[PDB]
Amino acid sequence: TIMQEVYSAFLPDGCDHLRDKLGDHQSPATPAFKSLEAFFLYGRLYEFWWSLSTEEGERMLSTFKELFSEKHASLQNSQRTVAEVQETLAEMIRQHQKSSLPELTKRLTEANQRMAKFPESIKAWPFPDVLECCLVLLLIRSHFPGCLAQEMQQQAQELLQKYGNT
Amino acid sequence: AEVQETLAEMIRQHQKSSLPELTKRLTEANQRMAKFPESIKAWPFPDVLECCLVLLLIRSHFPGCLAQEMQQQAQELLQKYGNT
Repeated sequence: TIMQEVYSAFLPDGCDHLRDKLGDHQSPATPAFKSLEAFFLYGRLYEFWWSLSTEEGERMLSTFKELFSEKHASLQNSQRTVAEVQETLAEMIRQHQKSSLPELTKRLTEANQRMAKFPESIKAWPFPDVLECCLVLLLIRSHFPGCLAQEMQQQAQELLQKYGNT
Repeated sequence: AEVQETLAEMIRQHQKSSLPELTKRLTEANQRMAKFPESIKAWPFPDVLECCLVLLLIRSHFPGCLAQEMQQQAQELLQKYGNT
């Protein structure tokens, strides 16, 4: 409600006004703007869920398709796995003080390689939680029987079942 | 030490009231200790497995370094002894 307030106050309309002038392949600072717009979309998505708990249907739901960013959820997945492995090793050191490794190292060597494969644009500029957004989209779709969200629901399902499975 | 604690707990449970492999473990551990010279036994040393764990933790913070063969040595030492 402060993330929402900033958008509602300093940019009441869409962010596309800031895209044509500079972000339309005019400056190398166009990726960061996307993140801002993405964050905006994220907030709007949550607002729609807050409305559910019809008028803004397929017309508005088609704007969130850019937010999924399959190439961007892998980064969050890798960071989460790396953080959980670091926590596991810290707990191992704590248990050694008070007193699975091969696959753990394979996971690390795949996650670090995947992170290195991404360019600096993805790593440097933030983004909202993609899997949480997919979960909220699925929750909203569950409240609309028979809509099926066309291929958007399929994309959300495959992104949610490919990365971050627990 | 863990086997001695296990036997002490067995005696306590007998007071208030796996052995073949335990004895095999003892007869291998005592033999391994006897095989070492007095230099290793008499003079202390920091916890090697904990040091390997800290090295792995530090390496996890550096992506792509791989520590060359040092990481491999730490991994094999950690997965060969003290596995739990």
